[PDB]
Amino acid sequence: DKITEEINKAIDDAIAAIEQSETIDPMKVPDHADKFERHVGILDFKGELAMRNIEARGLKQMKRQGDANVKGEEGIVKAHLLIGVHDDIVSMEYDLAYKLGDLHPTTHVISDIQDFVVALSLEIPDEGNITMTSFEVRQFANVVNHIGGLSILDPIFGVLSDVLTAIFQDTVRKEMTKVLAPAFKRELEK
Amino acid sequence: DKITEEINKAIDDAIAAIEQSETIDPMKVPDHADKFERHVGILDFKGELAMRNIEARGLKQMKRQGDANVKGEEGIVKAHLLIGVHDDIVSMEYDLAYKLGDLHPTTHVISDIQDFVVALSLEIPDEGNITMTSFEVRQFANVVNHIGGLSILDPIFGVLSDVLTAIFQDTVRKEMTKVLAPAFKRELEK
Repeated sequence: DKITEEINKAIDDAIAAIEQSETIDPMKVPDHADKFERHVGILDFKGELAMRNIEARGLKQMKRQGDANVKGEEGIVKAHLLIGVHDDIVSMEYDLAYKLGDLHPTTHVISDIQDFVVALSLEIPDEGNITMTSFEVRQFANVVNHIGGLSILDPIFGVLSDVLTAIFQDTVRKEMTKVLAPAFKRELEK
Repeated sequence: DKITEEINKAIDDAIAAIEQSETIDPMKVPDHADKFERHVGILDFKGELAMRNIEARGLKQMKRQGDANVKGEEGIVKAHLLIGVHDDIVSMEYDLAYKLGDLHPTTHVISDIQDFVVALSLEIPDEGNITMTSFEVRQFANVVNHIGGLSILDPIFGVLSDVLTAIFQDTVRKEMTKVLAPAFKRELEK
């Protein structure tokens, strides 16, 4: 209970420190190119896309999703925690170029990452270096792709949207993990 | 986008209708007993437990996590939705009897289900009747078990907590889906 309290405090303080530094909102994400192919009822959509100027906004709203899950295990405390965003979606903004045959338009897009959650684990020996032991951005359960000037009924939208989501689940999630993990680790492990 | 706003609104209306239902909050969960075995190390824990008077609270705070994820595919509008709880946890209370050796205490516990979320899918033909084509209570990302009278440092805590968490992931999730899924289906399908 006192231990739960102080772990909660370590986490909140680390969150505050990270939010304070800026660095994290907006967060830059490296460009990413990908190739797509889908057959959709007598129609074929095969081509290529490029995302540039990708920025994640909203992590300034990060907050603990509740008490730490804590168990004393043989003279070492083990804690597991959720940090999500609170007062927003996490918003991804970027320029999109794609190619389909002779068409190669560009537009801008906002992608909504719903229920962004970081799961992290800690360890505390009776003395006494708090060690962060795992850090992961959970799988995005729902991503909404607002592709500038593209109607959602346009058969190509569904193709582009599904590809962008897969890219977010794979490429972008792992990049966000690579940025967030050392930041929390330096704050916690002090 | 109007189609999205329409789908959002149907979801918002169904949530409101379901939130007033009763049997939703508090929701009863059938009694459950489990014979468990956990290996921690050197020590080894075989035993049994029984949960009774299980009640889930907080579902009256259900709310969409953002826009419906919407796209047209082959003349069908397809929508994917995330519904969580806003300004609350989902909290489970219950009586707990457990047995380890002829240790056989009884107590009461509060379990915190963090980031409780339901994901659902809809299809909307212009033909055409709206069907809910999927519904899932997502894996709980973190559960905090507050077991009356029992210290987080007590070696028996970690064991019961882990067993209770597995029961939540399996039995409790299934039981909540049993209540929620046909309630949403009924609302959304007329």
